[PDB]
Amino acid sequence: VPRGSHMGDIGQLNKDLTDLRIARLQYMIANGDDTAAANTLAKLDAFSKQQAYLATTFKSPENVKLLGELGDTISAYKLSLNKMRQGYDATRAARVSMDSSAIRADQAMDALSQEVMARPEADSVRLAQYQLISKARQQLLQVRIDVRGYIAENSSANEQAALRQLDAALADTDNLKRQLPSEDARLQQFENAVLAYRDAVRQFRDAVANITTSRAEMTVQGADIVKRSDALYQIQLE
Amino acid sequence: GSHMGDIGQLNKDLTDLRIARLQYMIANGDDTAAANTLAKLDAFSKQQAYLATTFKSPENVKLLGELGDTISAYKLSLNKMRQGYDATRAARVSMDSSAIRADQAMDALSQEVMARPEADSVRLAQYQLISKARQQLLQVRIDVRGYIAENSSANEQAALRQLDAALADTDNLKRQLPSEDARLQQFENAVLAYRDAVRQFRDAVANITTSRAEMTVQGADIVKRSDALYQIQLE
Repeated sequence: VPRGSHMGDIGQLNKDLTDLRIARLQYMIANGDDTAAANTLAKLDAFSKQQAYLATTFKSPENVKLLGELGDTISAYKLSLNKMRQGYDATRAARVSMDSSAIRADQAMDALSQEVMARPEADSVRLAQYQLISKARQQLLQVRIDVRGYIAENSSANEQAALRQLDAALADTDNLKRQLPSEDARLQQFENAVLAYRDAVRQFRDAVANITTSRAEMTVQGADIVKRSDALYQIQLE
Repeated sequence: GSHMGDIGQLNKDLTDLRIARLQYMIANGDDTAAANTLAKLDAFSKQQAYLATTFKSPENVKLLGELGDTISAYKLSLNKMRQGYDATRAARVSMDSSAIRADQAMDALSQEVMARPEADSVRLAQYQLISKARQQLLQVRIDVRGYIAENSSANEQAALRQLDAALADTDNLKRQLPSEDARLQQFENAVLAYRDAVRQFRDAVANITTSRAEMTVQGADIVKRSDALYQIQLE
């Protein structure tokens, strides 16, 4: 109620907003980690609290309505940010799942190779057998490398290359079952693991999509909160 | 109240610069994001210079001078970040080509062994060894890319360790298969070059982080000065 004071209240509102926008970008730079999640939620609530406070203090119909509009956009922001958090949780879960499925696949080919080599036979055929297994192993390590490339850089080109290469590995595994009919049980275990891996890569891809979507929404909500704040500020200054 | 208006533009411009520089890192140092950030910096700097010809008060022109000085430091720290992103980029292109060099060398070597009508038990023992080293390096590539995606000390150190273990096992396999020093030396040389590149990447990541810490601090400094310019005009 001091002269000039509401103008300062809005000054604080604007700083809190800037602090939120910066924190949210920092959160993405931190690859959505929990600590930066916590900081971002904090800045959001600080801004939310200021909006609520001023919603009590500002008297004029035009200002209270603007603060109300700000409140609605803050509500939407919270939801969008929640969606981004869920997306980061999902990318993390997909990565854990990709790692675990990768290990299963490797352990199965470990037993495929052993069982296959340790049965007595001609060394001409056993050298040919090992070329097949070796080819399969190296192929799947290349696939992980493509996927890791995609994890580091989220482009549609990295995505599609990893998916295509994964599909080629699954085609080749079905083909190895034909050339190693004794291990058809061991090979399907390998295949099941690689299929589970593909499922996880797909879940990772879908969650990246959700993170980018929520990002675009907060960007829009930001511009709208900025606009309304500017209007509040102009009423006071003038 | 027009001077108040000028400052508002300055402040709005600062915020736009900070958002821009953060977007640039999220974009992984993209040349396109880099152009946007340089553009936001130019706009802020132009506004500082415009006001330095406009504000007449010694108090204010001095503050604008100080603002300018911090803008000069920001431009240099921003330049250092750009050089760092360029460096991580070159290091990645280098790791890729070195990796392909190493694998091709081993693939030709294995074609060399399979081409020979040596006893198949000898051919096999050789092929298992070669294959195992090829795969060892693929797993290092997987650790390194893990590190490229998440730059943590944990990932860095694990990548370096596993890479030094591949190099140790490579020197050992050179003595185990003296029949090829030549081919194995090609491999080892490419793997050593790969290591050089991973180290270069690590060092550039560090420089990016350092430049970031610097602009973070310059930003806060620009805010104090810009806040003080604003309060003088509140009057």
